Amino acid sequence: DSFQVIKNSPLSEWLITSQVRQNYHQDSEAAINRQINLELYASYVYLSMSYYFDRDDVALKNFAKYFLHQSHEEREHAEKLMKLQNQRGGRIFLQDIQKPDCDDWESGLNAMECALHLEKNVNQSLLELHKLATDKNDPHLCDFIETHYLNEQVKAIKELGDHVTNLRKMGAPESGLAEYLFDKHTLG
Amino acid sequence: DSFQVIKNSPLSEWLITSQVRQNYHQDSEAAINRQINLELYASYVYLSMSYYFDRDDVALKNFAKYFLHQSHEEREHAEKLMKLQNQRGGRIFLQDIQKPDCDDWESGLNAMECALHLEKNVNQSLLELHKLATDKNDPHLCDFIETHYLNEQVKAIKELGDHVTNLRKMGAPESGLAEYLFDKHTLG
Amino acid sequence: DSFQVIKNSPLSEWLITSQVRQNYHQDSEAAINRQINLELYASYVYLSMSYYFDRDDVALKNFAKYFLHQSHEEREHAEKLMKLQNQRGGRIFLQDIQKPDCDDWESGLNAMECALHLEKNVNQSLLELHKLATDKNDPHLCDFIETHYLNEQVKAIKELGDHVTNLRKMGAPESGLAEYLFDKHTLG
Amino acid sequence: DSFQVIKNSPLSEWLITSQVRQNYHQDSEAAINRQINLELYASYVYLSMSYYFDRDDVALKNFAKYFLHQSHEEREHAEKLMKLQNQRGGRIFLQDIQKPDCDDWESGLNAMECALHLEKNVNQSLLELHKLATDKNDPHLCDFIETHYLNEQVKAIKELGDHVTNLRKMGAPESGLAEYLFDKHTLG
Amino acid sequence: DSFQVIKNSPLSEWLITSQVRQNYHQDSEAAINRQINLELYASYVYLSMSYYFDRDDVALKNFAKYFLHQSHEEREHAEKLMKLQNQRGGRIFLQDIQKPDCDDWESGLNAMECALHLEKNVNQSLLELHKLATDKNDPHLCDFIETHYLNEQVKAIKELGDHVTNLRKMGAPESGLAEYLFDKHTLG
Amino acid sequence: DSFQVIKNSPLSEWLITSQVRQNYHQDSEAAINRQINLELYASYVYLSMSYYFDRDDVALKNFAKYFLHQSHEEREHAEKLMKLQNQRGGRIFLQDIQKPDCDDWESGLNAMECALHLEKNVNQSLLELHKLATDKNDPHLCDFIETHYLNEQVKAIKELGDHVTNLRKMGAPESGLAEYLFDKHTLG
Repeated sequence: DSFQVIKNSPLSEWLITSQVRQNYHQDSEAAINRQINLELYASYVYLSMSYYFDRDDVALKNFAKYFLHQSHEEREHAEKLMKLQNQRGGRIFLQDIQKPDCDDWESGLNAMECALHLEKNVNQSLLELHKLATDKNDPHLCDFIETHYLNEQVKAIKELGDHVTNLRKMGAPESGLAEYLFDKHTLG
Repeated sequence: DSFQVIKNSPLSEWLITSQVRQNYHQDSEAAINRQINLELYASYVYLSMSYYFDRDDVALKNFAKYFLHQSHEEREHAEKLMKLQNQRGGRIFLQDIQKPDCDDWESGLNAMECALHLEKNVNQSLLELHKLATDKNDPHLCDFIETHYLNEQVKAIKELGDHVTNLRKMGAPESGLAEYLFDKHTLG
Repeated sequence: DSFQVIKNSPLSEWLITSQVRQNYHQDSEAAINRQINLELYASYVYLSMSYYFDRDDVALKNFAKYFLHQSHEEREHAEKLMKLQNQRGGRIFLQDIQKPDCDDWESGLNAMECALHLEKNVNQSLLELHKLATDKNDPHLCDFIETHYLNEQVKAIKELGDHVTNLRKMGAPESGLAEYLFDKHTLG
Repeated sequence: DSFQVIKNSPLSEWLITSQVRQNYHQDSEAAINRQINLELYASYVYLSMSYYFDRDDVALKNFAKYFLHQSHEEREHAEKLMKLQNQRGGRIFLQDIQKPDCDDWESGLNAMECALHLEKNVNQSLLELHKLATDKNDPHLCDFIETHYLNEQVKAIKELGDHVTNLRKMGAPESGLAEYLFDKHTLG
Repeated sequence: DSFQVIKNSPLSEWLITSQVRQNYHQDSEAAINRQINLELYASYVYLSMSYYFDRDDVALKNFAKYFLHQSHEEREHAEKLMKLQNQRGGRIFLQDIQKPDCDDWESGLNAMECALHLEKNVNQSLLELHKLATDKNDPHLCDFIETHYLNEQVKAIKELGDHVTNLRKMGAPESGLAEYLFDKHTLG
Repeated sequence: DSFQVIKNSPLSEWLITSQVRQNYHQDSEAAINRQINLELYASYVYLSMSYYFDRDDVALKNFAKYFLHQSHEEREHAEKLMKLQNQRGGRIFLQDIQKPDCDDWESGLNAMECALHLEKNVNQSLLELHKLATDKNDPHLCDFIETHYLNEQVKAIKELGDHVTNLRKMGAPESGLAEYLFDKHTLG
């Protein structure tokens, strides 16, 4: 996975005195830059899935609309992290954004399962960022993470699990009637 | 097909100095008259399909309403072409309108496939009209065609393809439940 | 006249058990199909006259608008007859629509006189349909004809007669001022 | 005609590096300057006709108002061309504006015929500008011409033709009653 | 200057019995025609300055808007003079409109100074027209001039003088900051 | 430049029968995929500039807001191209998005100049796409490009040129007062 390769890169590759800087360690600055890159990658993956469901031989409108909304949300998350980096007096360092691993998604159920996997990966990354913050005695960063990311990740994971369960019980992926009716009643 | 017979008729059979005529070749006048005839034929075919779905042993209301709307649109297209012919100083020449080739359509899926075929034929005819216009150095006619016909044809073809795909995946034409639910949720 | 040729065709050429059919004779079914063809022919003639008055060397706007409205009305009549055919359990059979006999109409007065002639022909056809219905003891069809066609035909004929009289007394067709004044004050 | 003398002047007499210039040939710049001069000439001619119909021994108010409106429109066209010249990075070069060829117009019909002639001349000039633009592979200029000038020229020519036809059929120029009544109904 | 050449041309070159003419001398008619030509020339000069300030390497929006408004006002003045010529029973005689003397204006201050010069020239011309009117005992013409032109000229000259003074005291033309801020605060 | 490397890559690296495909050549499909990649790159560059002007030792709010708006517009352009690719029956192929070449922008004037350069590069790419479309006789694609991209590029280039000119005349980049006042009055 590209996600793993990005996440396990050393901190020394994510760095380029400010009058506002106070109690802000270099390791935290590098970790914030890495997290920015991960958020942009997630946005790109969601965009790819959305326009997959727009093809003339797939044709499920509400799936595409749902995934496009997810993409816009991921981009907002990245911009918020950049704002924090500027607030505490660090410097932003950017990198290339990788193409998504999958090119064809093959059904609604398969795409939902891939999305669940991606969300759990993002959650694990945020938990490691939090433990790094507690190791350096930085309560402002800890409070920022707790108040803006953790409960949202938990709710998103629960929603995706519910969707997967309902699609499995209805008889997908063999039954196209199931995916048609799920597109109409749950996502519409 | 009657469409092919009409479209491959020579230009000399579609002709009957105006104070407004300027840079308007005889071949273009004849081709416009032929295109008028084709649009009226398409309107007649759509009317036939619409009232097929109104029979007591078929009974799908939203299919009939959809096809009636298509018929009215084709007639509007023909009237716009007649207005252009009068604007540039040519003379309108009319011919008989042929009866449609099919008398029974047998299901919603089959009618959708026939409609897709007819739309692609109309698009091919318009492309030949455009290349004729460019061969004679007539930019006004080229701009008229580009701005009023091409993107509409592309969108109509895409919509019909989506409809055919959804009807196939649900299990039509053997499953009447599929066509009932498609009539309710997509066309209703 | 094409109208006469269409109207005097035998009933055997206008035919292709329904769960709803009751007291509905085959001769009536064939006669309804023939009447549908006649209504479509009348619509086509009115369209031709309308766009004749749009030419740059004629240029009478209100004449053209009047005739276009008549064309739309004739098409509505045809669709109502098709609906009745489906209501009583018959089957619709379509034929070619003939081109109009006249290509140039030469003045407003001449077009009004041709329209009066066409309306009287349609009225005669409807009267024969009514007597056919009474010969077979079908009161529903008789009531349909009486309530939807006869008084409308009478009012249309009276209006056209009034128009012809006024155009003659003003000095048409030699006086263009007359036709100009009729276009402004009566049809505008 | 002064129009012909202006239009057939060589491009070398219509020219005087910008940070915004891109894909903009010198020949096109000169042709735009020439077209500006032509538009201003047309405005001046319309002004002359308008105040001719204001004289005490002619006295047709609505003719004068109509021609004054045409004059204002021509001036707006010229200002739009000057704006385009500044947008693409060329330089404006101005010349003298010639007096109109006619000093007395003698009737409403004669003035309408002269106006039709002038509009057809302007249309021919715009068509030559378009072919020049296509010879140099400049799509922005082509789109500008198509979207702002061609259909307007066509509609104006059609309207003037209709006016001339109606004035001829009523008995002008010998009948003053005809011109009096035309002023009140059509132009008013 | 072209203005001087136009203004010093003899009256015999500005002439081509009306039922309304009374107490209206030929010299006054010719002088009115000459004044019409001068007003149109002033309109053309203002148009040139306006589109000079629209260039991409000058870029001062409010200067351009101000000068365009002046151009429209000059054209209104000319139309009012033509109306008077028709009211008193004279005949309008038109001539060529000369191109402006300056092609590049080089700054806001220089353009303001040129405009002040032009307005004083127009005022001198109007004063000579008034003395001509008093020499022939024509009180209506005198009252027309006094009530529609003199106070407007005085106010315009005062405004332009104020603008020039403010631009000089701020440090123009060497300081671009001065012209930027004057564009924002005084003309905006 | 990364832009040049992306734009000069061969068409064979940008490709992976549809029921809707008609008159759509493989070369055009590959060129559309390449253009999508270029639009996403431009969005990323604008995002980088925007958050550069948010730093505590730069602190110009309206510059940052302006560049963020540009970034959102570029992303909308890319999504529109993806929609077209699906409409005509091709298949989307994605690639990595490159990091921007510049990491520090050093002033408002320098950033404006870099933006002007980038916009001219995008315009050149679109012109080559148009000539490719005309070489294959595809009028729908030509009309799409003309109606959605060319005039917008021209207006954007003109605006950026005006901004650069005004910043130079005020005395930037040495005068911080100039950039402060430009941030307040022009972008605010």
